Amino acid sequence: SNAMIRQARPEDRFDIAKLVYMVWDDMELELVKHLPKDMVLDAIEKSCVDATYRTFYQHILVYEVENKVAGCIISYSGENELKYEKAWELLDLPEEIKQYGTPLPVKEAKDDEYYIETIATFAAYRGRGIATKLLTSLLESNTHVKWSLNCDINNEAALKLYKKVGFISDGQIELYKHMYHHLIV
Repeated sequence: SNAMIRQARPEDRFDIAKLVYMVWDDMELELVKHLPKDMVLDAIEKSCVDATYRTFYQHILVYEVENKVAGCIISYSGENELKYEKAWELLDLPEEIKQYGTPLPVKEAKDDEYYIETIATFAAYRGRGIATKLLTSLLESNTHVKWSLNCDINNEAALKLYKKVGFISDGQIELYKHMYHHLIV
């Protein structure tokens, strides 16, 4: 089969959930630290199709390799960020996860930005330029907007990648006890 960059579909949600889960685990989100993976995955999966959460499939482009989701990129308007986040409450979730509130309450972006929240690749597909390709193709989809993202200050390889496609520094932001470079293009 051909490799391809395309809009996510509902059936991609199970692979997307693993990717998002890995990112949230890195971030040490309390709910990930203290809740069963089974339950958190089910929740993220539902977040992709059942309501317009941050991770709605309509906000996601995937890189499909050999009929499998190799990676994904997640983006949406900064002005609707907190509205997307609140939609977590419309999911069909066990009470044990609902007690944690929504997973990402902090406003990561700014109202005049199209925020790229997540760029993620499965370990087995790393070293193939998948993140670069997803990013480049997403930026080309709308050259009438200001795109933004938040880069872990300890991740220089990402920062170089971002500066190479034309992002510039626009301050630093603290999110869940880690510091990030806020970048715009």
